[PDB]
Amino acid sequence: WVIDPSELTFVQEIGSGQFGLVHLGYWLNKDKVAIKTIREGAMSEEDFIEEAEVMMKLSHPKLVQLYGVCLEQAPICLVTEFMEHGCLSDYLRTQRGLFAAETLLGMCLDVCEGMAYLEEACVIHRDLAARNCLVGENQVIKVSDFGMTRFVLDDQYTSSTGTKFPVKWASPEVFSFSRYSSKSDVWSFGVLMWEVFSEGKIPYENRSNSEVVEDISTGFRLYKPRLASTHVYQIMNHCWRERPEDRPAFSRLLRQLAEIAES
Ligand SMILES: */C(=C/C(=O)N(C)c1cc2c(cc1F)nc(Nc1ccccc1C)c1cncn12)CN(C)C
Repeated sequence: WVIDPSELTFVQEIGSGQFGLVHLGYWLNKDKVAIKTIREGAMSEEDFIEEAEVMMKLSHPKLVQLYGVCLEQAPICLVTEFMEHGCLSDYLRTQRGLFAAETLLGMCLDVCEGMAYLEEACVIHRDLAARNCLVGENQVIKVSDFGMTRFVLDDQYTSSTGTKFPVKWASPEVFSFSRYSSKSDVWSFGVLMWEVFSEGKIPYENRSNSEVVEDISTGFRLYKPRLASTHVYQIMNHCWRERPEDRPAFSRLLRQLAEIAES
Protein backbone atom coordinates (compact mmCIF):
# COMPACT_ATOMS: atom_id res chain seq x y z
CA TRP A 1 0.00 0.00 0.00
CA VAL A 2 3.13 2.14 0.10
CA ILE A 3 3.94 3.80 -3.22
CA ASP A 4 7.51 4.98 -3.86
CA PRO A 5 7.90 8.52 -5.19
CA SER A 6 9.66 7.06 -8.24
CA GLU A 7 6.45 5.20 -9.05
CA LEU A 8 4.39 8.39 -9.62
CA THR A 9 4.44 11.18 -12.15
CA PHE A 10 2.44 14.39 -11.94
CA VAL A 11 0.94 15.67 -15.21
CA GLN A 12 -1.49 18.42 -14.48
CA GLU A 13 -3.03 20.08 -11.47
CA ILE A 14 -6.79 19.55 -11.53
CA GLY A 15 -7.96 21.32 -8.39
CA SER A 16 -8.14 21.49 -4.58
CA GLY A 17 -9.98 19.09 -2.28
CA GLN A 18 -10.02 18.16 1.39
CA PHE A 19 -6.43 18.43 2.71
CA GLY A 20 -4.84 19.85 -0.43
CA LEU A 21 -4.19 19.93 -4.18
CA VAL A 22 -4.98 17.15 -6.63
CA HIS A 23 -3.12 16.26 -9.86
CA LEU A 24 -3.84 14.00 -12.78
CA GLY A 25 -0.87 11.65 -13.10
CA TYR A 26 0.35 8.12 -13.76
CA TRP A 27 1.25 5.27 -11.46
CA LEU A 28 4.03 2.90 -12.67
CA ASN A 29 2.86 -0.37 -14.26
CA LYS A 30 -0.63 0.39 -12.92
CA ASP A 31 -2.82 3.18 -14.34
CA LYS A 32 -3.64 6.80 -14.73
CA VAL A 33 -4.47 8.11 -11.26
CA ALA A 34 -5.44 11.14 -9.18
CA ILE A 35 -2.81 12.17 -6.67
CA LYS A 36 -3.57 14.39 -3.70
CA THR A 37 -0.66 16.16 -2.07
CA ILE A 38 -1.48 16.62 1.61
CA ARG A 39 -0.85 20.17 2.83
CA GLU A 40 1.29 20.70 5.88
CA GLY A 41 -0.81 21.22 9.01
CA ALA A 42 -4.18 20.05 7.58
CA MET A 43 -4.11 16.31 8.43
CA SER A 44 -3.28 14.06 11.32
CA GLU A 45 -0.89 12.16 9.06
CA GLU A 46 0.33 9.44 11.41
CA ASP A 47 -3.27 8.54 12.36
CA PHE A 48 -4.26 8.34 8.71
CA ILE A 49 -1.20 6.24 7.82
CA GLU A 50 -2.21 3.69 10.48
CA GLU A 51 -5.65 3.37 8.84
CA ALA A 52 -4.57 3.46 5.17
CA GLU A 53 -4.15 -0.30 4.67
CA VAL A 54 -7.66 -1.05 5.94
CA MET A 55 -9.10 1.86 3.96
CA MET A 56 -7.63 0.36 0.81
CA LYS A 57 -9.52 -2.87 1.50
CA LEU A 58 -12.73 -0.95 1.04
CA SER A 59 -13.56 -1.53 -2.61
CA HIS A 60 -16.87 -0.93 -4.39
CA PRO A 61 -17.82 0.40 -7.84
CA LYS A 62 -19.54 3.41 -6.22
CA LEU A 63 -16.73 4.35 -3.79
CA VAL A 64 -13.57 6.18 -4.83
CA GLN A 65 -10.82 3.54 -4.63
CA LEU A 66 -7.70 4.34 -2.57
CA TYR A 67 -4.72 2.78 -4.40
CA GLY A 68 -1.99 3.69 -1.93
CA VAL A 69 0.05 6.28 -0.10
CA CYS A 70 3.37 7.91 -0.96
CA LEU A 71 5.02 8.70 2.36
CA GLU A 72 8.81 8.55 1.95
CA GLN A 73 9.11 12.34 2.04
CA ALA A 74 6.98 15.30 3.14
CA PRO A 75 4.48 16.19 1.92
CA ILE A 76 2.74 12.82 1.70
CA CYS A 77 0.43 11.92 -1.18
CA LEU A 78 -2.71 9.80 -1.48
CA VAL A 79 -3.35 8.03 -4.80
CA THR A 80 -6.78 7.02 -6.15
CA GLU A 81 -8.66 6.14 -9.27
CA PHE A 82 -9.17 9.10 -11.60
CA MET A 83 -12.65 10.61 -12.06
CA GLU A 84 -13.07 12.98 -15.00
CA HIS A 85 -15.87 15.38 -14.06
CA GLY A 86 -15.09 16.76 -10.61
CA CYS A 87 -17.41 17.31 -7.62
CA LEU A 88 -21.10 16.39 -7.89
CA SER A 89 -21.97 19.77 -6.36
CA ASP A 90 -20.20 21.77 -9.09
CA TYR A 91 -21.38 19.33 -11.74
CA LEU A 92 -25.06 19.97 -10.86
CA ARG A 93 -24.57 23.71 -10.46
CA THR A 94 -22.83 24.24 -13.76
CA GLN A 95 -25.43 22.23 -15.70
CA ARG A 96 -28.55 23.33 -13.89
CA GLY A 97 -31.62 22.99 -16.14
CA LEU A 98 -30.20 20.12 -18.19
CA PHE A 99 -30.79 17.00 -16.06
CA ALA A 100 -33.89 14.82 -16.24
CA ALA A 101 -35.43 13.82 -12.90
CA GLU A 102 -34.53 10.19 -13.76
CA THR A 103 -30.85 11.07 -14.06
CA LEU A 104 -30.98 12.90 -10.71
CA LEU A 105 -32.57 9.85 -9.08
CA GLY A 106 -29.89 7.69 -10.64
CA MET A 107 -27.15 9.80 -9.05
CA CYS A 108 -28.81 9.34 -5.67
CA LEU A 109 -28.93 5.59 -6.25
CA ASP A 110 -25.19 5.43 -7.03
CA VAL A 111 -24.49 7.22 -3.74
CA CYS A 112 -26.95 5.00 -1.91
CA GLU A 113 -25.24 1.89 -3.23
CA GLY A 114 -21.80 3.02 -2.08
CA MET A 115 -23.24 3.97 1.33
CA ALA A 116 -24.89 0.54 1.61
CA TYR A 117 -21.50 -1.06 1.17
CA LEU A 118 -19.98 1.21 3.86
CA GLU A 119 -22.92 0.46 6.16
CA GLU A 120 -22.39 -3.30 5.75
CA ALA A 121 -18.66 -2.77 6.45
CA CYS A 122 -19.54 -0.78 9.58
CA VAL A 123 -17.70 2.25 8.21
CA ILE A 124 -19.19 5.66 8.96
CA HIS A 125 -18.71 8.44 6.45
CA ARG A 126 -19.32 11.32 8.92
CA ASP A 127 -19.57 14.09 6.37
CA LEU A 128 -21.50 12.87 3.34
CA ALA A 129 -22.54 15.70 1.00
CA ALA A 130 -22.74 16.55 -2.71
CA ARG A 131 -19.45 18.45 -2.32
CA ASN A 132 -17.54 15.22 -1.68
CA CYS A 133 -19.09 13.00 -4.27
CA LEU A 134 -17.13 12.76 -7.53
CA VAL A 135 -18.47 12.30 -11.07
CA GLY A 136 -16.86 9.85 -13.54
CA GLU A 137 -17.67 8.34 -16.95
CA ASN A 138 -21.32 8.19 -17.99
CA GLN A 139 -22.20 10.34 -14.98
CA VAL A 140 -21.41 7.60 -12.48
CA ILE A 141 -21.28 9.07 -8.99
CA LYS A 142 -18.80 7.78 -6.43
CA VAL A 143 -18.59 8.51 -2.72
CA SER A 144 -15.30 10.03 -1.49
CA ASP A 145 -13.63 11.26 1.74
CA PHE A 146 -15.45 8.70 3.96
CA GLY A 147 -14.11 8.75 7.53
CA MET A 148 -11.66 11.54 6.74
CA THR A 149 -12.91 14.03 9.34
CA ARG A 150 -11.23 11.73 11.90
CA PHE A 151 -7.92 13.22 10.63
CA VAL A 152 -8.90 16.88 10.03
CA LEU A 153 -6.81 19.06 12.37
CA ASP A 154 -9.09 22.12 12.15
CA ASP A 155 -11.03 22.00 15.41
CA GLN A 156 -13.51 24.55 14.08
CA TYR A 157 -14.56 21.89 11.53
CA THR A 158 -14.51 18.76 13.67
CA SER A 159 -16.08 20.05 16.90
CA SER A 160 -19.88 20.26 16.98
CA THR A 161 -19.55 23.74 18.46
CA GLY A 162 -16.90 24.82 15.89
CA THR A 163 -17.51 27.82 13.64
CA LYS A 164 -17.05 25.71 10.48
CA PHE A 165 -18.89 22.52 11.62
CA PRO A 166 -20.93 21.07 8.70
CA VAL A 167 -24.19 21.41 10.61
CA LYS A 168 -26.33 21.48 7.41
CA TRP A 169 -25.69 17.76 6.93
CA ALA A 170 -25.68 16.75 10.60
CA SER A 171 -28.41 14.76 12.38
CA PRO A 172 -29.48 16.15 15.77
CA GLU A 173 -27.41 13.56 17.66
CA VAL A 174 -24.33 14.57 15.68
CA PHE A 175 -24.79 18.32 16.06
CA SER A 176 -25.59 17.73 19.74
CA PHE A 177 -23.18 14.97 20.77
CA SER A 178 -21.02 13.91 17.81
CA ARG A 179 -22.83 10.58 18.05
CA TYR A 180 -21.92 9.22 14.60
CA SER A 181 -23.50 6.07 13.13
CA SER A 182 -24.70 4.77 9.78
CA LYS A 183 -28.05 6.34 10.80
CA SER A 184 -26.46 9.74 11.08
CA ASP A 185 -25.02 9.12 7.55
CA VAL A 186 -28.59 8.36 6.46
CA TRP A 187 -29.63 11.88 7.62
CA SER A 188 -26.73 13.34 5.65
CA PHE A 189 -27.81 11.27 2.65
CA GLY A 190 -31.29 12.86 2.84
CA VAL A 191 -29.74 16.34 2.63
CA LEU A 192 -27.57 15.10 -0.28
CA MET A 193 -30.75 13.89 -2.09
CA TRP A 194 -32.11 17.40 -1.54
CA GLU A 195 -28.91 18.85 -3.04
CA VAL A 196 -29.15 16.59 -6.05
CA PHE A 197 -32.83 17.25 -6.76
CA SER A 198 -32.21 20.98 -6.26
CA GLU A 199 -29.29 20.77 -8.75
CA GLY A 200 -26.71 21.92 -6.20
CA LYS A 201 -28.57 24.62 -4.33
CA ILE A 202 -27.21 25.30 -0.85
CA PRO A 203 -29.39 23.75 1.87
CA TYR A 204 -30.63 26.16 4.59
CA GLU A 205 -29.09 29.00 2.57
CA ASN A 206 -28.25 32.03 4.73
CA ARG A 207 -29.15 30.21 7.97
CA SER A 208 -26.38 30.38 10.56
CA ASN A 209 -25.34 27.14 12.27
CA SER A 210 -27.33 28.06 15.37
CA GLU A 211 -30.39 28.84 13.26
CA VAL A 212 -30.20 25.45 11.51
CA VAL A 213 -29.99 23.71 14.91
CA GLU A 214 -32.96 25.63 16.24
CA ASP A 215 -35.02 25.08 13.08
CA ILE A 216 -34.35 21.34 12.95
CA SER A 217 -34.97 20.95 16.70
CA THR A 218 -38.36 22.61 16.37
CA GLY A 219 -39.38 20.47 13.42
CA PHE A 220 -38.44 22.47 10.32
CA ARG A 221 -37.25 20.43 7.32
CA LEU A 222 -35.94 21.36 3.85
CA TYR A 223 -38.76 22.09 1.36
CA LYS A 224 -39.51 19.72 -1.51
CA PRO A 225 -37.32 20.48 -4.59
CA ARG A 226 -39.52 21.02 -7.66
CA LEU A 227 -37.81 18.12 -9.46
CA ALA A 228 -38.44 15.65 -6.64
CA SER A 229 -41.64 13.62 -6.80
CA THR A 230 -43.80 13.43 -3.71
CA HIS A 231 -42.60 9.86 -3.27
CA VAL A 232 -38.95 10.86 -3.44
CA TYR A 233 -39.57 13.64 -0.93
CA GLN A 234 -41.27 11.13 1.43
CA ILE A 235 -38.03 9.13 1.35
CA MET A 236 -35.97 12.27 2.05
CA ASN A 237 -38.14 12.99 5.08
CA HIS A 238 -37.62 9.46 6.33
CA CYS A 239 -33.91 10.23 6.44
CA TRP A 240 -34.60 13.28 8.62
CA ARG A 241 -36.51 11.55 11.34
CA GLU A 242 -35.48 12.84 14.74
CA ARG A 243 -34.77 9.37 16.22
CA PRO A 244 -31.97 7.51 14.41
CA GLU A 245 -33.79 4.17 15.06
CA ASP A 246 -36.70 5.44 12.95
CA ARG A 247 -34.52 6.26 9.92
CA PRO A 248 -34.18 3.53 7.27
CA ALA A 249 -30.91 1.75 6.83
CA PHE A 250 -29.09 2.30 3.56
CA SER A 251 -29.95 -1.32 2.66
CA ARG A 252 -33.64 -0.43 2.98
CA LEU A 253 -33.23 2.91 1.15
CA LEU A 254 -31.47 1.16 -1.71
CA ARG A 255 -34.43 -1.23 -2.18
CA GLN A 256 -37.00 1.58 -1.96
CA LEU A 257 -35.18 3.91 -4.31
CA ALA A 258 -34.48 1.09 -6.83
CA GLU A 259 -38.18 0.17 -6.94
CA ILE A 260 -39.05 3.80 -7.63
CA ALA A 261 -36.34 4.10 -10.34
CA GLU A 262 -37.06 0.79 -12.11
CA SER A 263 -40.81 1.27 -12.25
C1 LIG B 1 -14.01 18.97 -6.11
C2 LIG B 1 -13.64 18.35 -7.25
C3 LIG B 1 -12.67 18.94 -8.18
O1 LIG B 1 -13.01 20.00 -8.71
N1 LIG B 1 -11.52 18.32 -8.46
C4 LIG B 1 -10.67 18.71 -9.59
C5 LIG B 1 -11.09 17.21 -7.70
C6 LIG B 1 -11.00 15.95 -8.32
C7 LIG B 1 -10.57 14.83 -7.60
C8 LIG B 1 -10.25 14.98 -6.24
C9 LIG B 1 -10.33 16.23 -5.64
C10 LIG B 1 -10.75 17.35 -6.36
F1 LIG B 1 -10.82 18.54 -5.74
N2 LIG B 1 -9.84 13.92 -5.49
C11 LIG B 1 -9.73 12.68 -6.03
N3 LIG B 1 -9.33 11.58 -5.37
C12 LIG B 1 -8.98 11.52 -4.05
C13 LIG B 1 -9.99 11.50 -3.09
C14 LIG B 1 -9.63 11.42 -1.74
C15 LIG B 1 -8.29 11.36 -1.37
C16 LIG B 1 -7.29 11.38 -2.34
C17 LIG B 1 -7.64 11.44 -3.69
C18 LIG B 1 -6.54 11.46 -4.74
C19 LIG B 1 -10.08 12.49 -7.45
C20 LIG B 1 -10.07 11.36 -8.31
N4 LIG B 1 -10.47 11.81 -9.53
C21 LIG B 1 -10.71 13.14 -9.43
N5 LIG B 1 -10.48 13.54 -8.17
C22 LIG B 1 -13.42 20.24 -5.57
N6 LIG B 1 -14.36 20.99 -4.75
C23 LIG B 1 -14.94 22.09 -5.50
C24 LIG B 1 -13.68 21.51 -3.56
